[PDB]
Amino acid sequence: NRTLRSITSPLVAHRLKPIRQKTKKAVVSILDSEEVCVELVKEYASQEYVKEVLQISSDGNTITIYYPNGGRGFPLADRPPSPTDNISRYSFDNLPEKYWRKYQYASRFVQLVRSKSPKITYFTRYAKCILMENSPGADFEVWFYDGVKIHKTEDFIQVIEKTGKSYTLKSESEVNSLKEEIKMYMDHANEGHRICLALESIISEEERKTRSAPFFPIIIGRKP
Amino acid sequence: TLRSITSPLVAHRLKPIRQKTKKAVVSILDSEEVCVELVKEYASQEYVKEVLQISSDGNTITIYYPNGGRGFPLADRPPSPTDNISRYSFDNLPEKYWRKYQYASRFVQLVRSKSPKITYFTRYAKCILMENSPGADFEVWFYDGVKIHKTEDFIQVIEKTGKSYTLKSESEVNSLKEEIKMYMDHANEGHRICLALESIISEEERKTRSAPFFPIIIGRKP
Repeated sequence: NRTLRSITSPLVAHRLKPIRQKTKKAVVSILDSEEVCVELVKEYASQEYVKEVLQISSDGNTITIYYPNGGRGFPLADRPPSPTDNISRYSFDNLPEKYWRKYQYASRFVQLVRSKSPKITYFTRYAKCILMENSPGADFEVWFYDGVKIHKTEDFIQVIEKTGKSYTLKSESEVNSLKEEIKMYMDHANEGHRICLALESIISEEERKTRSAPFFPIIIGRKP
Repeated sequence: TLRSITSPLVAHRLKPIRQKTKKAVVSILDSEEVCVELVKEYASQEYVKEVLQISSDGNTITIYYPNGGRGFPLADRPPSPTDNISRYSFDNLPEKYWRKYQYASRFVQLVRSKSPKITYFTRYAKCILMENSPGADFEVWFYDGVKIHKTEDFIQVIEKTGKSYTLKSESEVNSLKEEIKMYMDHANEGHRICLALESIISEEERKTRSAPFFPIIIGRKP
């Protein structure tokens, strides 16, 4: 009784800008509509062809599957070809098992994009703070005006000094063992993170009550 | 006693700027202080006889006469404070300087009225709430070419053609073409949203003494 949820949640492409990533086996697109397409590609004599398409909704719950050109395929393009009347469609929890891995190409890619997609940008006296869209436990980058950079993940905290010297902090035991000057930077970043999380929370609540256009992303303040 | 005429100006979050008037030369510094340079014309050149320097909250005023009242000449930055320094609270300020404080006070209001505090992108328009609270101005730049401008007195409308008109009453707005009321309704919808947000962010800013939460840009142009 292994399920698709076991492996992944439904992807979430809201507020993400269009982007197209080409690998050897698959091409993955976030469209202008915020739908996510996986084009599966075969090479026939120095030319890429699209033989299968998965068209996933922006909330990841609906998967439409089709085979361009009645299974013969079309040459690869900038955009994925459109469905005809010949389609199969599934809900997330009804998607057959053979499509699971191909859904993951999309999930994994959407998580990557989110993790580099600014949700809240917050200019301080010393830093530019960015909370990314890949919640929960979203990434947080802090670009100090003097050149220092701190990047928080749910796995580690990377620090890059002005030199370009860099190291990872995998622990909380590690955090405190630093050189005081670096602990100041780290403190400012934690301050910035708290503020961005509070504002995310309150603005999100207002968004939910308000029938209107998105309140994200936001840019708060300006650079000195 | 000066409280009788105007309020202390407020230059928080405003960007630096320098304007020559007929009266003086008014400047918002990088420090967010505000300098009034009063300039006479001896020879045919410009000389600064007096300088008023007001803090960003408008409550502290520093006055100094460069060169004893002889006057250092006009530059692009204002002259450093000399020996002859006076400093006052807003409420302690001698009447001699009131009209000169109003020069600064009105300039800052003008600048505030044109300074975005909240920018918010909707499906149809770019809405901006301005910094001149209370009752800040609110401009709506619809993507199709219409513009609406909500002062606390009046509401200016500008059609795609450029046809402009002003509305000062509930009776005037009601007798508007149907398409224009649609625009007006979007504008008012956006106003409320910006006002609600302003309140919640402002609330949270008080609870978190930190770098300013304004200006803010919300969403993107589609």
